[PDB]
Amino acid sequence: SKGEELFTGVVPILVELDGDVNGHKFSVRGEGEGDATNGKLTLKFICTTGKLPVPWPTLVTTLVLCFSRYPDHMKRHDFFKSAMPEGYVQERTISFKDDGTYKTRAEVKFEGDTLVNRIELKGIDFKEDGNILGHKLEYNFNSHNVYITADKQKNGIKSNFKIRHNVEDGSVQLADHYQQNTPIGDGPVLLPDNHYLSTQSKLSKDPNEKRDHMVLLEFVTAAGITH
Repeated sequence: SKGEELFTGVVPILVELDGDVNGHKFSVRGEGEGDATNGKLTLKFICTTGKLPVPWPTLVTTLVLCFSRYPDHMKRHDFFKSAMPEGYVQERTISFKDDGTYKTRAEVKFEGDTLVNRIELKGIDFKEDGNILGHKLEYNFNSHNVYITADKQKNGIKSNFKIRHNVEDGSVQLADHYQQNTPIGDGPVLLPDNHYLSTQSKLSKDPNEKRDHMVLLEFVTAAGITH
């Protein structure tokens, strides 16, 4: 694909989220860089409206899978890069078991030389005592495989998966993701055979930063295709 050539090296990233959870309005802004050659992603996020009303880990999936390393033999199954530079829409429903639901719509696309992920998030039916509004989740993010399938009808891809968030008390908060991606342009895109992305993520803090923030290191690498 032509989009793919855009990802030949380190690409600078902008992320912008406008959120509303149970009425609590907040905004997140993130900056950094991605490298699809090595499947590597480094981002620093700041809650620009003050304290974040939800826990940072819950926003990880929402806050650029075009930066997944697709191995050479899988290059033809890389929807995400193929939709660039005009980009793609990534919509999700995230149901937190026994708790509220995020609904998200994002556009991931190049603006100038910068890959931008611009997100609207609405959160509803959250329990004030729950693990989310109650900030009961550990500051981390498990390794995880997410399965990608083609959606020929929508000319894109879809994915269902469960994210397991560790709770303080040693239990697990499940977050059921239903995901759909569709091209923003009307050019041709790569529709993949079934495969999955292998994710590892490291959450940390900038010791110099006073604002409520997350430093995120991510590796994502496609797999599951025979040869």
